[PDB]
Amino acid sequence: NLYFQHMKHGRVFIIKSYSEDDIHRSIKYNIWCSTEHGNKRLDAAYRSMNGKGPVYLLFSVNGSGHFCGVAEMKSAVDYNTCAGVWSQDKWKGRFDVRWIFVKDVPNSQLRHIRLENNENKPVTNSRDTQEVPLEKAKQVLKIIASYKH
Ligand SMILES: CNc1ncnc2c1ncn2C1CC1
Ligand SMILES: [Cl-]
Ligand SMILES: [Cl-]
Repeated sequence: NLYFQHMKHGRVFIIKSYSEDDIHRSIKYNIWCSTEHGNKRLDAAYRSMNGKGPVYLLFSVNGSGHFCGVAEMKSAVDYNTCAGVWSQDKWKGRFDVRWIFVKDVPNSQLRHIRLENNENKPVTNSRDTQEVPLEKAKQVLKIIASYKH
């Protein structure tokens, strides 16, 4: 499997959700919204990528012990949208996503991948919109895709 070799235009972020309901809504309607500073990071990455490669999102519910799937950013952030569509009313705005994997991957499968841009911490100890260096992101995606147990 060498699909990901020679991929240079791609950026990958961790998405954390306190709410399982928000995960289910995102899957159903292919939309997401982050914090203000999270939206700004994702919007900048999406817009500067300019359709040259994907912005992937690695989703995990806080405290759950596993990742729950992978989606791709499919639009810029619209900051002025209906309020209160998520579990909490904190989030302002909306962007499109396309879910790629919906599958539980235990943190045990991924905790040995460490992020040089986050103090060598395990990728499983990231906060919302932590960016993942491309070479580590490829390793995470291969583990998520190949997981079956
Ligand atoms: C609809 N978006 C969201 N829903 C629930 N929690 C969120 C979130 N975006 C960031 N967080 C927290 C850091 C976990
Ligand atoms: Cl809306
Ligand atoms: Cl977080």
